[PDB]
Amino acid sequence: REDQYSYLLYPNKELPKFLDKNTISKEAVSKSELLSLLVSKSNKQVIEKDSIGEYHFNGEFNNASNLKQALEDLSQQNEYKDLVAKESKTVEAIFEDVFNHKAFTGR
Amino acid sequence: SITMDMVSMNGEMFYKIANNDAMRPFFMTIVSDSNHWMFVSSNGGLTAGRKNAEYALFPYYTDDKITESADITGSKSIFQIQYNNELIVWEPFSERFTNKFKITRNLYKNYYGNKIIFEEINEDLGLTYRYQWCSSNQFGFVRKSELSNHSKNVYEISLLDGIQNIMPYGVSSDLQSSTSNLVDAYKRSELHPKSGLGIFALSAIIVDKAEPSEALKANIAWSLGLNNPKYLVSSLQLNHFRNGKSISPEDDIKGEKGAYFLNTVMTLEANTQKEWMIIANVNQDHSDIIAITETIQNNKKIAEDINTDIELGTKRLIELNASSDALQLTADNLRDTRHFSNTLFNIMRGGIFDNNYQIEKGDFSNYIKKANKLVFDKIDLNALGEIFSLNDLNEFASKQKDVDFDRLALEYLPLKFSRRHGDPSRPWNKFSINTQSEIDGSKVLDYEGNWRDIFQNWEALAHSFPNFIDSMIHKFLNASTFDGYNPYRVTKEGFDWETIEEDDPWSYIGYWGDHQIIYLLKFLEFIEKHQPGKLHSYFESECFVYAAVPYTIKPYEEILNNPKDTIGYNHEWEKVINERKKSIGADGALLKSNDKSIYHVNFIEKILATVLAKMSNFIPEAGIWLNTQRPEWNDANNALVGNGVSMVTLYYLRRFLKFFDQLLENSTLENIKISNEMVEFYHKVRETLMENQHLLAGSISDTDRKVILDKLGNAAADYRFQIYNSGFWGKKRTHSMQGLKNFTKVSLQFIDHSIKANQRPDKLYHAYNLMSVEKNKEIAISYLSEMLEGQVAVLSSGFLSSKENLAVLDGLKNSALFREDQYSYLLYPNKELPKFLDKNTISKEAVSKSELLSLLVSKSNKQVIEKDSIGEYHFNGEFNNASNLKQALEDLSQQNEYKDLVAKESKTVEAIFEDVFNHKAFTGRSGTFYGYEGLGSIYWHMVSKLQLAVLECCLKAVEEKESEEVIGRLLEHYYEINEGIGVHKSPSLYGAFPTDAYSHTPAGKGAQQPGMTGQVKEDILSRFGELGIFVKNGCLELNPCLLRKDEFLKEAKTFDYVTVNFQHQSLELVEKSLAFTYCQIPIIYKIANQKCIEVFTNDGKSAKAASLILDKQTSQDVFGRTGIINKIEVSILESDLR
Amino acid sequence: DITGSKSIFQIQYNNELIVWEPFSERFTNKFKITRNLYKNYYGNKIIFEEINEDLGLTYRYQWCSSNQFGFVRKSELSNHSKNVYEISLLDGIQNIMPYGVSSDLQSSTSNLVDAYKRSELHPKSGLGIFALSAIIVDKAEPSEALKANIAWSLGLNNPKYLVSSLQLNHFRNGKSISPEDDIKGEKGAYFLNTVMTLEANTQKEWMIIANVNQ
Ligand SMILES: OC[C@H]1O[C@@H](O[C@@H]2[C@@H](O)[C@H](O[C@@H]3[C@@H](O)[C@H](O[C@@H]4[C@@H](O)[C@H](O[C@@H]5[C@@H](O)[C@H](O[C@@H]6[C@@H](O)[C@H](O)O[C@H](CO)[C@H]6O)O[C@H](CO)[C@H]5O)O[C@H](CO)[C@H]4O)O[C@H](CO)[C@H]3O)O[C@H](CO)[C@H]2O)[C@H](O)[C@@H](O)[C@@H]1O
Ligand SMILES: [Cl-]
Repeated sequence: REDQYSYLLYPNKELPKFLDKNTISKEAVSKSELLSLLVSKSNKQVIEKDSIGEYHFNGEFNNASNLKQALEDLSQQNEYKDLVAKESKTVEAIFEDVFNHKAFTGR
Repeated sequence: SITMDMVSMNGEMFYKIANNDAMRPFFMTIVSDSNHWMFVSSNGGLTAGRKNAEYALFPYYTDDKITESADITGSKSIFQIQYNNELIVWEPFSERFTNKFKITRNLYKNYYGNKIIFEEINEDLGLTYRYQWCSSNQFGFVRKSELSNHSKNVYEISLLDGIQNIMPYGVSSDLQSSTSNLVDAYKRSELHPKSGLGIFALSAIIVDKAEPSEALKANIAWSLGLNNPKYLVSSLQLNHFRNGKSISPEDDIKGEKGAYFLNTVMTLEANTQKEWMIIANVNQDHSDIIAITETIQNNKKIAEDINTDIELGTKRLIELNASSDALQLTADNLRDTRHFSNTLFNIMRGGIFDNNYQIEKGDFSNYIKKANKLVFDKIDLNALGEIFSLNDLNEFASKQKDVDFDRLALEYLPLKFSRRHGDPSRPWNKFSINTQSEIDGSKVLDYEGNWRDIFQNWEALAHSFPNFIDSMIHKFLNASTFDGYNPYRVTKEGFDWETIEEDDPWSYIGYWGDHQIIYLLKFLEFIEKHQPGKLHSYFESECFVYAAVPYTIKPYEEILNNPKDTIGYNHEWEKVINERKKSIGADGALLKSNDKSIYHVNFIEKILATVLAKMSNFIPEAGIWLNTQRPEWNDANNALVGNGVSMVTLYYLRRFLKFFDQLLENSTLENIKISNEMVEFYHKVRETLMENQHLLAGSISDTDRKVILDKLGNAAADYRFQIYNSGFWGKKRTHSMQGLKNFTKVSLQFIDHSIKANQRPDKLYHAYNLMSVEKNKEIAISYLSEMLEGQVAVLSSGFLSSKENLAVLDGLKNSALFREDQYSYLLYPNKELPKFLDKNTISKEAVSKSELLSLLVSKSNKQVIEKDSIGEYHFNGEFNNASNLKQALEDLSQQNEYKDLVAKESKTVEAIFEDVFNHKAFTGRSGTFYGYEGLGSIYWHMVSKLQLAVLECCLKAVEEKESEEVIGRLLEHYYEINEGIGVHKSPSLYGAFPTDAYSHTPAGKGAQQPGMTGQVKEDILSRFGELGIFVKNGCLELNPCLLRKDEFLKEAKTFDYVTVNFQHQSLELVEKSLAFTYCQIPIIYKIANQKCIEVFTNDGKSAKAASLILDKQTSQDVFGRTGIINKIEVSILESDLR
Repeated sequence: DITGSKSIFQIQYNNELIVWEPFSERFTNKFKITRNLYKNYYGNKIIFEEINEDLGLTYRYQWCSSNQFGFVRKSELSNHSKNVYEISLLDGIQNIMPYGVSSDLQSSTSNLVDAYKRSELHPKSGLGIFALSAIIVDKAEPSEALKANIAWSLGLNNPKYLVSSLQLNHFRNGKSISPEDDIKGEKGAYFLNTVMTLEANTQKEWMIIANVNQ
């Protein structure tokens, strides 16, 4: 670190700005029967479409456990039951692609 | 200097306090129709947010810290003004440039209480800066700014204006309170340059777990009205600007408190005004933010939409409040405004009905589902539409022939808008405004409240919605226990009771002694006035139940032995209730019998349950014994629990039993029907009183006192033991109505006798007494200070004559309860507490005549006693009470030198300790602090209870045609007590806006604790009394005898009201008239030469009569809110006005 | 601004009354000032200094520790001008805690605590006693507060005392104060007020001592 001519513990890095942390690609949504169904039915427990057509995970999620919890909540409805069991690993996988929590080492 | 005026600000009416900075800053709540909260000082310091403290826009701290934070938190404005060749810095509302300029500070709050304006006039520059806080359901908080140049000069101004110490989303109030510095390290404040929108978030939700914790919401701020501003998202550069320097734009700041500042340069021409606004919202996800950024860029009418949504807020507020008769127009706008705010605080705390008597099937059906799974499956609701009335539900219920459904239908109360009453000045109360659904933002029909708070609020509410009175009565009775008490909270679901903590020895439960009689009674009086004969129809109807609260009130001999250790938590009974709740629903918390999963009793049995409980604790000449591990109304005298005795409750029990006695006399029923188990209890109590009647010829001895209490208390103990252990069997027995009347008459004889033994020489009555058990054979009585609560109670009792009532009030006025500076009443005498150096001195004689203390002195031991350097003796400074002393004596006994002496002289040293501290006289913290209920403090709720009591005494004197001297002198008290409440006081004396209620005014400050005090319920009822709104024999009477001539308009005015059908409409009032609403029907009083009433109906007809009493049927058209009556005009004689 | 050291000087200059409040932000850029901070080599003493360049006055206070006596605040008001000033000073410490408040209660419920405060002056000594009317306790039983924090002073001739900050603002606005000996319901403070004539090239000294758990 130049200004103090000493050493950080690990690299400084740019963390994603607020509007850049939680965006699901258009392609990943339209190649998921579950997410597409939740979109067209206006269900916001897992996924939300903003007014410019970009897709986001529910703002209450801190990590995958909140996502799993939410998928359990959906499975106790008949409309979504078949699909939860079918596509849950997939939706968790998209969640991991967006947030990259496999790389988390701590605060 | 400090004046209050009605003023017009941008075409709306506000109260203006001029020079509000000459007042010590006072605390306010700004009300919303939606879920906004805002608690703000008159100096501009604030916390605000939506729903609760977990979604704070500005940090949630206590009111002192809020007031102290004005410089670093909230609104902040700095102007660099070019004047001659000089750069002049002006920072309105701050203390940064003390006496640099001649300034005037003004404060404004609107008639509805949902807008506040802060204004500073810089007299030297002829500039005025204003900002105003508004609420918007859609957009959040809106701060409207105006910079006005009323000089003849033209100024080049560089301004920096905004809000600071903005919370990021996702910080718990506990963490912000205790660890604000750590939170800073997770802050990231960003600007969206295309929009100018500020985003205030965390880099991660702060969590003790070692796992990812994404923060996917934010607080936001944005603005309109300024040309091409520079933005700050922090306060870092604030001081540079303050020192006349220019700032650099910021778009990404880490590790610092959020702020949102706009910087622009402008030329402010003479006699012109520049305007802008800042909008801030909480709890915003990515989609919420993008919608705002899009609206900023694309919606040319966004400012207009904000202003529209603000005005919709006011409109919805008016609809809520108007439905509970908030709207009045008299010559006195202060009283009008106070009635509006009184009503709002009442409905904010107790709730307001959704829509007249209308019910939605979806909500009703879910309610039944949660309540009783078996009723839900059995009862088919096809026959009701999606929306139906209370009368529809009643007609439906009568066809189902299921007493559980009858009960649940009748208890259903479609209340909304209620919330617990916490705030920074009541920080021990956790609040949450849960009025918009987490799902879709739609209305929520739900309520929860503490027993006495909510049933008090509902007494006032019921006046605007009378046909719900039955619902409220069933709710109250059915949530009462078999042993005659109740849980601490009621909810829509049912009720909650307090539980014990850990294995914590100082954690105990119980029952509050005042919760039953007076609050039930106000409802019974109400229904008997509006629907005579209706209570009679419940006498034999076994539709009532018993709340199963798992509290075990101990055997009588154990209570008598230690009346502070009287109620155990029954954990096994809790297991059974929890099982039943898994299996039935909320109805699992009701007592079963041996036959029936739910046990049903009639109204007579329920009245007996509560009355026998009280009579079983009756100590003749002393009152109702307090032995249930909770106090009554005054929590600050909680140490009276044990040996204290309530005359307060006895005065109300007199009123109650007098009412019940009249009720029975009017019955034609010959019999009653009660649980078999209750027969012995009932008979033993009745018999005890009957065979001791003869003692009432004189005073009752201490010996006889105990003979009576023993019989009464043993009888209750036997009953509860049986029910606790083998339950209700389910069989009932038939007894005589005549026996019940006899029980009531003799109970009244004892109560009356007791009241007559409780007058003081100064004509005040005792409130709370002390009892002690002497020689295992006697109960002795001693007395406490004059207490306002006792006077309120005896004046409400119905027992005294008008002359006697007056003598009480003359005494009260002449007593040490009267506080001169506020011309109102303390709860008990102010007194000098010993100064620090005078509290803990042991007499030289007591020391030298104690071998133990003398030995500890000469050996220089300081565990118990210490000698100062001037030879005076003191107890160890660590002692709080005798227990610390005993503990210390145990510590000394484990030494050989002191062992013999501890055993010998310990009772003696404990006795000297009691002589120094006089802890036998301790009643609670009331006598040992200087705010709230304590010394020199006016507790306004109790004053407003006095006012209502005195109003009732005035009506009695008028109705009984007492002399004009007696009536006049009672009115004198009425009007003076009313004035004391302080609606017409100057702001400097009141200490806030006099149109806003506060819980108390201490000796050395103005009004403290704004908003939701129970005071408001009382002042609503008093206002109705004053207006002459009386209901008797099912008939509405509009016939003022206490109303003053000067309330009538002196010029023409327009009354804007809301109909029962949500229509915003107008009536033109003329001089010599005024208007209010009752059951949301507009009522106009006009002065005329002859008495007359005119009822205008929706069919375009009107009907007149000389009589100011309406028939039953017309009255039920009023009470029923069917919209058949459009308005009512009452012609009043000048000579009947005061 | 509200807790700890606080000093306000009313200075007679010509026929005008000038208010100077060193270390505050109450009179921004009213005067050319220099603020200096000193800490000794051992790290057990700190000095706060403000030079008012316009008046040629310097005010210093220093925090020291004493095992016997508690905290010691040594004050020096130094006139390095060629002028002679009639000064009315108000100097002391504010938001003094009373003995017996837990740090958790003061942190979360500071407003409730105010209601139990009683601040007293011992007239013969000038010593301030800062206590509660009762130890604040959730139990329904008596709770005597038999200890106090204290403050006292040496070096000033016949001072008037405040035991609160109630009158602080009147003094700030150039008005004179009334002595206090018994204030209830308010944050404790200990202020000394005296009038003096500060000759050119002279220095006046005093100290305030405060201790806990007395
Ligand atoms: O500050 C310390 C000081 O405070 C004082 O309180 C002041 C407070 O009283 C004042 O409030 C005003 C309020 O009093 C006033 O009420 C009047 C009301 O008194 C009046 O009552 C009359 C009766 O007087 C009359 O009785 C007659 C009876 O006395 C005589 O013996 O026999 C007659 C028959 O033979 C009998 O008639 O009867 C008539 C009806 O027949 C009553 O009406 O009624 C008027 C209106 O009609 C009512 O106004 O109201 C004013 C506003 O309306 C209040 O302003 O406010 C002051 C602050 O501004 C307080 O200071 C205490 O009293 C002192 O003890 C304290 O030291
Ligand atoms: Cl709570």
